[PDB]
Amino acid sequence: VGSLNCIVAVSQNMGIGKNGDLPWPPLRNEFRYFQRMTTTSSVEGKQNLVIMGKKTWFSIPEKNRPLKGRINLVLSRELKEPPQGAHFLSRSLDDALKLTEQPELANKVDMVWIVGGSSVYKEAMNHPGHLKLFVTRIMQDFESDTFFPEIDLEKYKLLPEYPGVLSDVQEEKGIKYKFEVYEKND
Ligand SMILES: NC(=O)C1=CN([C@@H]2O[C@H](COP(=O)(O)OP(=O)(O)OC[C@H]3O[C@@H](n4cnc5c(N)ncnc54)[C@H](OP(=O)(O)O)[C@@H]3O)[C@@H](O)[C@H]2O)C=CC1
Ligand SMILES: CCc1nc(N)nc(N)c1C#C[C@H](C)c1cc(OC)cc(-c2ccncc2)c1
Ligand SMILES: [Ca+2]
Repeated sequence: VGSLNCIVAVSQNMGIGKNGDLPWPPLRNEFRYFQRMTTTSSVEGKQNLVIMGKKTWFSIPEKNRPLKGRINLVLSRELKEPPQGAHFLSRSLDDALKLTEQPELANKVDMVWIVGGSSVYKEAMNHPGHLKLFVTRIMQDFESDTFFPEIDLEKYKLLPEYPGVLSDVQEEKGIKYKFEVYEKND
């Protein structure tokens, strides 16, 4: 794996979660974006890998687990085998990326997507090499108990536009948001 992607939706006060759910009402098109970005593989015959923390896994409604059309990997130091329905388990991001090299996953994975939560994003954003952060800026405050680590502009650059990503402010259910893409190469 020579490139990692992170994807997150974040409120103005840097919130990403509240009581094991999202802080804001469901945003259908924001969800469809998440689905499109994480599911779309550029290699026929391969799937993308999604990597997520334990609480994130349990935040997904059981009926939608594992995330369809993607290989689901859960991070946990405490678990001894993957949660029911997950495909893989690793104790660290490093271990997760190494597992993609092993015989089972050899030539089955295209892109790697980190999909939360806070400590997974923190480790991923500091992983060496090319990294893209797809950040949906929800343009108002929501009461939260889980937050997105601040983006180090010494390492990351905000890309002014990006192919496949809408640039204008979006609105669903009275809530304005915009899609941002950040990138570091080293
Ligand atoms: N707005 C958004 O884009 C998204 C929102 N969310 C929301 O965020 C909340 C969940 O996120 P959060 O509370 O941060 O929890 P996490 O999903 O990160 O789960 C935390 C647990 O995951 C394991 N873990 C986390 N980081 C690592 C790591 N770097 N290496 C190994 N194991 C790790 C640990 O499990 P253990 O203790 O077993 O070792 C830890 O206790 C929910 O409310 C969810 O709905 C989640 C994703 C996206
Ligand atoms: C769009 C949400 C979202 N948007 C963006 N821009 N990045 C993300 N990382 C996520 C996210 C997320 C986590 C994995 C999540 C939390 C959740 O909390 C309820 C429900 C789902 C989910 C329910 C139903 N079907 C598929 C996924 C996913
Ligand atoms: Ca990439």
